[PDB]
Amino acid sequence: KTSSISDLKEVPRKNITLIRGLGHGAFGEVYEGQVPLQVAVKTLPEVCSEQDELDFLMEALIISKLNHQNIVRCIGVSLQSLPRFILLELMAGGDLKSFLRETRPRPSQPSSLAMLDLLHVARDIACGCQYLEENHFIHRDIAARNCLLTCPGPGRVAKIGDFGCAMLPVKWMPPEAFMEGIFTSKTDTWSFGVLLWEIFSLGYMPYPSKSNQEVLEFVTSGGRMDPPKNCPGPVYRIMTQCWQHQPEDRPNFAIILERIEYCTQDPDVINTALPIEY
Repeated sequence: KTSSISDLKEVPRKNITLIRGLGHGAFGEVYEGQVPLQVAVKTLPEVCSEQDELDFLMEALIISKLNHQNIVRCIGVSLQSLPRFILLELMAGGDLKSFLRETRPRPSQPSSLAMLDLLHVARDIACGCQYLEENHFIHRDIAARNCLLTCPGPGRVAKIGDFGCAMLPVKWMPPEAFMEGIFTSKTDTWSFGVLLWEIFSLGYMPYPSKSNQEVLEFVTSGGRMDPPKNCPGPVYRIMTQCWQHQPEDRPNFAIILERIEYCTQDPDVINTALPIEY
């Protein structure tokens, strides 16, 4: 069951001010705004399908139903004025993939990021995924590009963001999703493993030098990514487990969370140095 419209907090359009843009979303743009409350503002184009009107509504109902610290909050909507708005928790840290690429250790900044930083992002997202799984939501697009950070700094929190064939994220998909269009919580588990690789590679594209079709054939045949540079064995082990061919053999997120937490306890894991790009 979805939220009802009455469940949505409609904010008076006058209380809402757009401060500046943040890019073009899938449908419409996204802005930084304020209602004093900082918000991200997703807009629906006034020129749109009756279908888009439905899609936009159903987005608000869905995200509004979710209540977890590691999932981006829906603060409210403004659907009674045009153009229509969905108001989201503002995430000043931006997306995880960009952050990892921007913040890679360099000779000038050898300690811009530690292994513990990566483990904490992994734990954050695993926690949100466990919440999705226990509440029977399937995300379908778990990937570093869809995780957001509260800030760049040391106390950053990572959260799962937007839930909106050549478009299919095949490099993040298990074979049953690939081949059969089957999606389950075990689907997201596989994707989470690719996310782990993204994280510990410090923001590389999965399956370096392979195209979508090349990855499809590689994975179907049992091929899997090698460990990222300097990746601790316990972390790589978690990856390979999420990439078991049969979904029944992949861990649920409860188990994944426990294994990540155990990794953070291991001094040998967290004291591992990250590679420095030359």
